[PDB]
Amino acid sequence: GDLATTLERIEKNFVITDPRLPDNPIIFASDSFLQLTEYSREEILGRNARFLQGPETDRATVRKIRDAIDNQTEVTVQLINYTKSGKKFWNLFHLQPMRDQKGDVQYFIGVQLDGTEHVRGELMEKGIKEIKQTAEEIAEAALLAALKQQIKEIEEKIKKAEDNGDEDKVKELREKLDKLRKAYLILALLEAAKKGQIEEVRRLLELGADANGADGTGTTPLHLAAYSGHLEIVEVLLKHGADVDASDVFGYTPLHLAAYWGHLEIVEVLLKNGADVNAMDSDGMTPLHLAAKWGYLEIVEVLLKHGADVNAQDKFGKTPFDLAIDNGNEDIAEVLQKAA
Repeated sequence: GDLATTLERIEKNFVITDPRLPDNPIIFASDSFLQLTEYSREEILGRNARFLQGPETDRATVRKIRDAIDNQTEVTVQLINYTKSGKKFWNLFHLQPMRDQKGDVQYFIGVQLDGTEHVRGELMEKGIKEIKQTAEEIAEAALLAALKQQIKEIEEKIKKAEDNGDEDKVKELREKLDKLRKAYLILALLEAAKKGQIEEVRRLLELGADANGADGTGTTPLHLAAYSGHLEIVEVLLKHGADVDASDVFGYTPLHLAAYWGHLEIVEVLLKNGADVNAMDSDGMTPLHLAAKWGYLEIVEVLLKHGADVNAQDKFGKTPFDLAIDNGNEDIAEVLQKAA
């Protein structure tokens, strides 16, 4: 529906199927896939994908696919597949279920790697990372389309109630909505921020998106923007009052991520907005430990302007000076002496 709209922004080879409809038919096919298979939406959608198979198609592999589908697990296979015309091609394809149908499996995602020639080794292991991560992407898009869909429906159930003059049921839904909708803007913001979409971050924050919405891992929009080196987004997120010292699972504040990845300008913004210069991660690494270990001298110099404790230790007793020495960053060690 609206599903079928953003899915076209994803210019990669894949399909989606619904295991809840019988014989698990294709509900979406990408332009890459339709071009490659010499088919059209009309002649494949609502159809089970075994039409790809032929005599040369490895029957054991088909059963590995069957089994993964029935058991709701992922699976990565390479095998021979057939165009409309009967042209054989190598399909290196990843299958993964889309979960959270109330914490469940509602869809299967099948990402094929662009290629008709049998791939091998680390050429192949890269392509597997690619189509694995292409599928992560689609799960994200598909979830949002679903939450968008529920909000449409609840808004219509309000109207129905509003006209029945059912004020007690109008407030019982308006409270479900607000929950579901906050939840949406949180996911839309994390992804807007990942992709550095500065206008969509802006647009969202102004619909009252929670700038402190974490993913599962305590990863906030600020962590993503810091990781990716998106300055204008880091700045706007601080303007809408996002916690500059959000930790994740791992102990990482955005200042840790900016340090690891050498985003100097973003290190500066964070500090100027009151970042805990001396925040430790779960391994007692401070941002100074990280800039020193990985040889980001300018980031070391900026950290020290704003109070970095040069005597701070990690769970191995090492100071930032001790790690510059261990990584042969002689220049950085010399600065951590001139401030020791």
